[PDB]
Amino acid sequence: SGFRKMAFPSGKVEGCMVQVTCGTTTLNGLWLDDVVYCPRHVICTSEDMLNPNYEDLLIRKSNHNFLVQAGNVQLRVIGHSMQNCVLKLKVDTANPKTPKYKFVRIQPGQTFSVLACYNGSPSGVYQCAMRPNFTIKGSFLNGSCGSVGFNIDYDCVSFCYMHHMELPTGVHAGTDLEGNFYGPFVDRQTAQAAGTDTTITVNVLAWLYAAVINGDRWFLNRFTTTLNDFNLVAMKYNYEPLTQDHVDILGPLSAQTGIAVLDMCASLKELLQNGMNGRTILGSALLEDEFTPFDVVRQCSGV
Amino acid sequence: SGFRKMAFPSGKVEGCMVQVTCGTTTLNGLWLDDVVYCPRHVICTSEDMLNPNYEDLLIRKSNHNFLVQAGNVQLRVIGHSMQNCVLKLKVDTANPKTPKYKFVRIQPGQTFSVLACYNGSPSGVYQCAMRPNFTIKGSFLNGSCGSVGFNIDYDCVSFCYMHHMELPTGVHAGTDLEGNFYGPFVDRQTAQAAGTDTTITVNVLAWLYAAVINGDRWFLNRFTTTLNDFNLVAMKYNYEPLTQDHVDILGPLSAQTGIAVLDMCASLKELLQNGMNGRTILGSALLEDEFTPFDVVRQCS
Ligand SMILES: Cc1ccccc1COc1cc(Cl)cc(-c2cc(-c3c[nH]c(=O)[nH]c3=O)cn(-c3cccnc3)c2=O)c1
Ligand SMILES: Cc1ccccc1COc1cc(Cl)cc(-c2cc(-c3c[nH]c(=O)[nH]c3=O)cn(-c3cccnc3)c2=O)c1
Repeated sequence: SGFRKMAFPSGKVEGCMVQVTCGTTTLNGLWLDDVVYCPRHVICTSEDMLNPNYEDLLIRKSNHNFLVQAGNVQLRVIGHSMQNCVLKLKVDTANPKTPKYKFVRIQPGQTFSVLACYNGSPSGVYQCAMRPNFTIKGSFLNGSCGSVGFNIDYDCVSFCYMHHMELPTGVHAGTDLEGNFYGPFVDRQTAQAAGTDTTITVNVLAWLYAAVINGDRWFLNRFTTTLNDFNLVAMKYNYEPLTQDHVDILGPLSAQTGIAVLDMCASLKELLQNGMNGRTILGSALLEDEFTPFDVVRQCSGV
Repeated sequence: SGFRKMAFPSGKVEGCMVQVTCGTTTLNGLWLDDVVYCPRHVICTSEDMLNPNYEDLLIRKSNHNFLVQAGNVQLRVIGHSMQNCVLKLKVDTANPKTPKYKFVRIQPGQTFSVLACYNGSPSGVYQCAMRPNFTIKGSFLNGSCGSVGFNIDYDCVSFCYMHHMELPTGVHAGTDLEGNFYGPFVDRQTAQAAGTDTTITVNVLAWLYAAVINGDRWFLNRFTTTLNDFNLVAMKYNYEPLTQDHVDILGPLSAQTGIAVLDMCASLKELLQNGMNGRTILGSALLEDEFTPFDVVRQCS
């Protein structure tokens, strides 16, 4: 029993974190085989930041402009190139701790684990969702750039996020590991705002199932609804639309539970229209939207 | 900026997790140097749970009755002893991944990370606190016994919790790594009510300081309070008493923010009285009590 915001075990990623310094800029790199990946803004000075020409900034640098430290040892940089917003530094020695891995780009509403790092050294791990507005509500300080987010499947690390910047509102923006930004953001110090965020409906449903699985079921009711009817309510409360795909995804949770997805939508509809106020769910006074259906299955099944 | 329930990176502990089986009973062990630590109730059958005599059950076992599996490898048990409610299995190979470590017994209100495991393999990691009633509010299923809680201030792992059992209320009980239970509990399937679960007041204060550090002050007010008057009020909400030790401990956060500890106590008294009125603090609609003063300074600056 119990339900907590749970991160993947981070051991396989901790072995890949290094420090990357170019001039006076220092941040984290991800060392896999003989390449270190990090944000391309490492090659910026404070003033470059305001309007960088990354082509020209990198044309001016050579391999010896980059210091890469794996804890105590120095990795000799023997090559460099940019892929989109990520710098790739070829080093002279392959990481003996490289895990089975692949680079994957996630959709908004998917969750992942963040290994927050400073000076190449892991300092904490926590669980995040890619918001519908493509930001993530992380916990990052200066020096955290290059920290990565990931999921684990069996024995394969799927890297999905690299940290690049904090927006003025205090939320965070980054890329996949091929350097493609999530969201309409640019790696430049210039005014930019995320769109208005929404609530990840399918994840709220998942968490309500987690509540039922844990014996918390005061919010169930005799009613059902239609996808079409529910989405009228959802749109009005800034909830993401619920799709037939979402219904299917929730299948195994409805099985594991005995509550049909459109039945649970009827409970969520009432929670939106009337609140809960008096009561809590799974120890929360808010409707939690950073657990996916699979998150719930894996935590409640012991995967 | 931002503020999350952050756990320590679990790699150093993952490399210590093994599976221990005795008869039909299987759980996790912690493999440090040439010893595997696990809950002694691994030697119980379903029929032994109501009134186990562990000394009698253990004397009937030989080393080869304990099957220890590290990944794909079977570790050979060459000896065994019982220390309080933990079993120590000596094995013939020391763990090459053993981190720098120590055992520490923690106090109520302290936080730690949990690496939840099944069959010696990690499921996930999350952050917990030792409740005032000496339970923890974990996320644990059958087979999770032997999972451990830890901190890693610097590069040394401090093991502070081993998971033993789930109470009928759905909260969890276990031991330090010397096998002494936290709280009055016993590794036996008998009734054992946990005390009232009160709120960790000093942690709630640290967390309000976290909110100020991160730029939010809406909940402060113009009042102060005596410590005595604060405690008289707060205990009516089942908040733990705040001691002068807690007040001293909050000194550093008080200094960074410019908010006297008893002025933040006044704000807390008013939050209990008023609730949030539709607002949130650090993304929560409830007052959060599983961040310590030490956690806040670690995460915020
Ligand atoms: C987006 C926006 C809009 C208006 C005004 C300002 C902005 C912000 O604009 C940028 C652009 C870029 Cl390209 C990078 C950054 C950035 C750099 C650094 C950094 C620099 N120098 C080091 O040596 N190490 C480092 O980590 C760190 N953080 C950071 C800080 C805290 C949490 N999370 C991340 C950055 O956000 C910021
Ligand atoms: C305390 C109390 C009071 C009144 C009624 C019941 C109770 C509970 O009484 C005990 C006593 C003991 Cl000594 C152990 C357990 C227990 C065993 C097992 C277990 C067994 N058999 C395996 O093969 N592997 C295993 O992990 C697993 N869980 C467990 C289950 C879920 C989460 N967390 C832990 C136990 O709580 C239970």
